[PDB]
Amino acid sequence: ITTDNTFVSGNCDVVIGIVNNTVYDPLQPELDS
Amino acid sequence: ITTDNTFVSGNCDVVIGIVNNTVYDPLQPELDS
Ligand SMILES: *[C@@H]1O[C@H](CO)[C@@H](O)[C@H](O)[C@H]1NC(C)=O
Ligand SMILES: *[C@@H]1O[C@H](CO)[C@@H](O)[C@H](O)[C@H]1NC(C)=O
Repeated sequence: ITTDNTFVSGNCDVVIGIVNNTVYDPLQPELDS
Repeated sequence: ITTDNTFVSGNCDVVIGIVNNTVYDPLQPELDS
């Protein structure tokens, strides 16, 4: 799950069926490296 | 106004009716931090 394929919206307390995970921004390896 | 919803083309000098404001790149806070 990458933020050039997903987008940020809303909060996790309303939608039903949402699950715990981590979403890997492709900007993160660029900024960490 | 996000660069994930707008794109990079042109300048202030061609298109009629442009108003002066700021554009919040969603990359900009990670660039700053
Ligand atoms: C319907 O979805 C909820 C939330 O995802 C889940 O807890 C529930 O078990 C589901 N219903 C069935 C019959 O599995
Ligand atoms: C994981 O999802 C649950 C909902 O099942 C939520 O309450 C929790 O805040 C989430 N995050 C965690 C455990 O870091």
